[PDB]
Amino acid sequence: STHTLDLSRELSEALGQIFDSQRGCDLSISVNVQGEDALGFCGHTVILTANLEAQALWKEPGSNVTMSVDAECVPMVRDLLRYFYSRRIDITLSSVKCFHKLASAYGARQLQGYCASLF
Amino acid sequence: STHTLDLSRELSEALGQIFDSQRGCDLSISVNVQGEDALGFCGHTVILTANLEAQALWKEPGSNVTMSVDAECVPMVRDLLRYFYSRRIDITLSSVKCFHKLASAYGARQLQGYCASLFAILS
Ligand SMILES: [Zn+2]
Ligand SMILES: [Zn+2]
Ligand SMILES: [Zn+2]
Repeated sequence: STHTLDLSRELSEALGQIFDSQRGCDLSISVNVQGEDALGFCGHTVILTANLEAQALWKEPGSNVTMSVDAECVPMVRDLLRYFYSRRIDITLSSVKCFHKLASAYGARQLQGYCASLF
Repeated sequence: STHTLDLSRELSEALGQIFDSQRGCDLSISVNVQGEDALGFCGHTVILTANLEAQALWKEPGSNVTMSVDAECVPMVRDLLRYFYSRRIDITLSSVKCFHKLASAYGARQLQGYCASLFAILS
């Protein structure tokens, strides 16, 4: 009797693209690299607070957060933050070390255990 | 050699629960029945503007929108709005006509096509 229309497969890229746009943000994320603010991004608290992986970024709208990362892991930060939206992430043997360090530091427990397996 | 961690199966209910909570809204939706404001909901423009199905609700934060619906279709409005978040919707023979009317009037084109096809299957 019940029929379901299911277009939820579109959600991962719809949310990923919200991050990519950097429009309508309500959270500022500064990326500290050995004492200096090397990178910046903005976030959407409505999306981030719905995700247990992004608990380090659970703040009220209008807030500012500071992340600290090592120079070698800078090219992986954008991918980590997009993963908090899309809930999808591509990991290689050359990036596993950095994603394990980032996930441990920010308590993204699903990603942390996934990288640990690949070590 | 690439390995993909994919937890996107959680997205539908994570977004559905944002609508259910009615917290952190930036859009007011009034449902008008026969000239009177019968019921109300609040929305999240960050989620709605990312969805082509939710076109009729593409507004700037702080806006107020009014939806006119027939009295018989009032029990279906919550499910239509939740569908704009979750991208999942349950349709029965007793609800198909109301979802087809709502989808047509508000331009939810994927749902409109689905109701039209489902009706041919059920009857
Ligand atoms: Zn069937
Ligand atoms: Zn693998
Ligand atoms: Zn039809």
